[PDB]
Amino acid sequence: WTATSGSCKGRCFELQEVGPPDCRCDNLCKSYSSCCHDFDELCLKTARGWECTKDRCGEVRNEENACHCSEDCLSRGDCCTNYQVVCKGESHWVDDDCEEIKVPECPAGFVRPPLIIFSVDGFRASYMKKGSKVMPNIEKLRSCGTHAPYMRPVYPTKTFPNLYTLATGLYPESHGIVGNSMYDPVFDASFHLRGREKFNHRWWGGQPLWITATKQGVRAGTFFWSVSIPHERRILTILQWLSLPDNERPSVYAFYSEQPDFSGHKYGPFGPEMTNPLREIDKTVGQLMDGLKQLRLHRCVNVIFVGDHGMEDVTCDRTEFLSNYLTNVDDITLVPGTLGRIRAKSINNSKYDPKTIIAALTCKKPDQHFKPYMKQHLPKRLHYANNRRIEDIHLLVDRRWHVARKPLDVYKKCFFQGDHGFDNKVNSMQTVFVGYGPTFKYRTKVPPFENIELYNVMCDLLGLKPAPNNGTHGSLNHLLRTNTFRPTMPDEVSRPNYPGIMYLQSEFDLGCTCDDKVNKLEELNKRLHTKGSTKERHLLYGRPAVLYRTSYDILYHTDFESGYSEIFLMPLWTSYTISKQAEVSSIPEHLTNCVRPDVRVSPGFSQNCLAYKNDKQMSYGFLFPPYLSSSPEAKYDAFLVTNMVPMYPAFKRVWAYFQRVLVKKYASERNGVNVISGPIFDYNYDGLRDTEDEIKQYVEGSSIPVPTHYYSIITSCLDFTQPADKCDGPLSVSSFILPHRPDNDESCNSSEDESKWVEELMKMHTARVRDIEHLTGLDFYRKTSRSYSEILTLKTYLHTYESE
Ligand SMILES: *[C@@H]1O[C@H](CO)[C@@H](O[C@@H]2O[C@H](CO)[C@@H](O[C@@H]3O[C@H](CO[C@H]4O[C@H](CO)[C@@H](O)[C@H](O[C@H]5O[C@H](CO)[C@@H](O)[C@H](O)[C@@H]5O[C@H]5O[C@H](CO)[C@@H](O)[C@H](O)[C@@H]5O)[C@@H]4O)[C@@H](O)[C@H](O[C@H]4O[C@H](CO)[C@@H](O)[C@H](O)[C@@H]4O[C@H]4O[C@H](CO)[C@@H](O)[C@H](O)[C@@H]4O)[C@@H]3O)[C@H](O)[C@H]2NC(C)=O)[C@H](O)[C@H]1NC(C)=O
Ligand SMILES: O=C(c1cc(OCC2CCOCC2)nc(C2CC2)c1)N1CC[C@@H]2CN(C(=O)N3CCc4c(O)noc4C3)C[C@@H]2CC1
Ligand SMILES: [Ca+2]
Ligand SMILES: [Cl-]
Ligand SMILES: [K+]
Ligand code: NA
Ligand SMILES: [Zn+2]
Repeated sequence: WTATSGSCKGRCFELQEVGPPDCRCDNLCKSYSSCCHDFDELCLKTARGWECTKDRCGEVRNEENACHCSEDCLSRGDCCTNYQVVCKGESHWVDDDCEEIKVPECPAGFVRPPLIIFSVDGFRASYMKKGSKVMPNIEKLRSCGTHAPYMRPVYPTKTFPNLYTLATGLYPESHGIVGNSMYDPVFDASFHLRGREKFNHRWWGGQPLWITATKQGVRAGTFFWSVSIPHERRILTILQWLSLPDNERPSVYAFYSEQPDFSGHKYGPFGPEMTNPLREIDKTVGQLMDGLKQLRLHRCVNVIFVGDHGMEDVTCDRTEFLSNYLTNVDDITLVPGTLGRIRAKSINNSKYDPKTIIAALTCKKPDQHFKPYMKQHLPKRLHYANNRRIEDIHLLVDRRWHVARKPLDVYKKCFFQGDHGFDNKVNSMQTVFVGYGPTFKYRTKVPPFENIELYNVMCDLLGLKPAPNNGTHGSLNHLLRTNTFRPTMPDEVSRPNYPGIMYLQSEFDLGCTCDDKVNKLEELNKRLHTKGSTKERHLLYGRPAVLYRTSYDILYHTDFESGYSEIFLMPLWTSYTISKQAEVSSIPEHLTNCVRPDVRVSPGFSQNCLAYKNDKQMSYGFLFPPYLSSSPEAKYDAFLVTNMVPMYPAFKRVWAYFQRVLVKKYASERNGVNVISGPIFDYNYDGLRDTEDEIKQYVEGSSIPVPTHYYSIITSCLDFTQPADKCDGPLSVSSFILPHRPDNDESCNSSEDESKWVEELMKMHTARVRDIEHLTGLDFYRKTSRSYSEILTLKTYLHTYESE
């Protein structure tokens, strides 16, 4: 209810939203059915089109016109965008050579370059190249400004999660918009595209850019447009606000285009009907730039051209049906499509069982086009678990596919040829980024990056301090000519101890046994290895900093260095370099079940073999792999109890293959590698290092905590003609966070040889170094010759394993 009796005279696209029941004249009024009676007439004028003509030139103003071609239009700020071109012999912005914008070239009384954020729904990354012929305005922004070959969306790659990630710099799990569709069990409410509930404020967490701006005294232009306001009118309105007096003019503006997503759904990402929507978007950008140029603002404003996700080929026939797997189909609720989320239809049904549902959904058909997960077992890179709105059971759907509950759903609810929502590493889900203006670099291509990063940069562009977020601030400094953010390294909280030899062998009663009984040339030599004489070789980038309060030791050895935790009874990290020439050897049998006391570490701070013997499910592995020891004598070090970690037999198959085969392979392909491995404990799946009291599982009868995951960080020279250990320039990294699981149900091929499936598993759980920092509270690459910004970029890098 509004007294829709009031008027919109001199209120058209008012910047503050007014309190019902007085009627509203803002760009959002329709979506709340609250516009004044006269809104359409006053604010949505259409008369005479969107363009001047030779004969409308110098005309007498007629207020009914959509836009003006009279002399005064300029001062008034309401000409058609093509006025100067038609009436004053000016050229279109697209037809001008580009010229470096070294400084903001702004009208007097602008305190900062304005930022215009132009967002295009479903604009797949490859459109920049594949549609380059029909998008000349966008092509000029791209090639003249700063661009990435693509931008990585967040999962799920849907419109609401991604737009709200752009606004906030947060993962969906933190900002709370975890899908286009959602059930919040605490509110007992549902969120849907259709309806009122989505307008309620309790859905939207974090602090979006417009709120950050207001709180800090930067005026923001209402970001949101009622769907039936046509594009031309959005543009003109923005150009209007830009002519406002200094004290009322917004500094930041948003345009949203429903295209090309809307057509891409109907016709597929590359349907022949896709050319026109791309031409129309380019024309809109052309109108913006021509209008900016008319106001002499085209070398003053920073423009960001950004998509929320791409678009994949998806059809009705590529549907998997849960009713083909589950006998109990009507006792579950499915959130369907390009992802699945399952819960109990009724939480009074105590006979519902997630374990049995997971099992009936696992590896059932030879080419199953979805894989079920407990949310906490999803790839950590997705950051999709720590929200009560995310169901315990998740289905990751193959690209090109849909999951539905029953066939009735798919034909009693083909229509569509395109969809999106899949895993965010999927090529067809990648979207765009272009930045153009005084603050962005000129003719510069930057590497791909993730959209969680942009919030920080839009804050930089506006001189705002960002609210706490998931971007890594400074990792996108290389996009910017100035306004860079110069972060310092987090300070180390705990300093390590460096223990010497303090214990006698016979003080250890651990049930551990080792067959190990054997000069001065090589007795001084082992001692210097233990003092750290090869640390320079195996610790290339400094030791990681521990960013929390704890008690740990640095342990030096011939082949590897480790930071051993006295609290968790194992290393936090283990570091070693494997050169291109290194050789794999086997574990001798006088050594197979050997575990040796470490005479630098008390019995009390050590694991014991007995607990592994008692624990019928749990076994153990090693962080530094004995396969890769440098000499028979060094190989004993690999068997120290301080190199030992708890491992399920199922997981050891994974680990042994990685250590025995893949590490050498990466050293061959990359010209040496540096490896840092270690355990992760994330029992509450928040993406953050657990404290000791969060640990849910210990090796039977002991205090040895069981990791949920195992990481490795594999670094080399980007220029691979130099060995990892003598690298003159930038670095190259890949990492993983492997789930530590008692079975291999995740890999449907796992009863075959590891060469068939282990590597694919690792690819799926590829990670950013930054993900591993959050999960461990360590800070890596402390001592390089590289700039800190270049290091933040490296730490945010993700090796996706998709082709070109
Ligand atoms: C991505 O970046 C983000 C942003 O930096 C990171 O998320 C932050 O992580 C912090 C560490 O976990 C977290 O800090 C906690 O905040 C609690 C108070 O928080 C409120 O106020 C803030 C500030 O404005 C607000 O933003 C929060 O908003 C959340 O809550 C509502 C949902 O109800 C949503 O609208 C919103 O979307 C957001 O939800 C998300 O966050 C929460 C956790 O805050 C999740 O549970 C949700 O699922 C969702 O993901 C809040 O309204 C504060 O109480 C916490 O402190 C407890 O724990 C410590 C123990 O050491 C103690 O010091 C405190 O006293 C307190 O303990 C007591 O209560 C305990 C819990 O109730 C209880 O167990 C004890 O017995 C104690 O008595 C804590 O400081 C911060 O809020 C979020 N922020 C956001 C926006 O998400 C994120 O980690 C990054 N991700 C990665 C991978 O890096
Ligand atoms: O005004 C907006 C809009 C803008 C915007 O910007 C944020 C900027 C942040 C700064 O940086 C850049 C962005 N944030 C939001 C919300 C996140 C706050 C909304 N919208 C877009 C969304 C909905 C979907 N839509 C629809 O039909 N689809 C429903 C969902 C969907 C899907 O997933 N595929 O097709 C569809 C079709 C109707 C409505 C259109 C108008
Ligand atoms: Ca945790
Ligand atoms: Cl969804
Ligand atoms: K065992
Ligand atoms: Na399997
Ligand atoms: Zn869509």
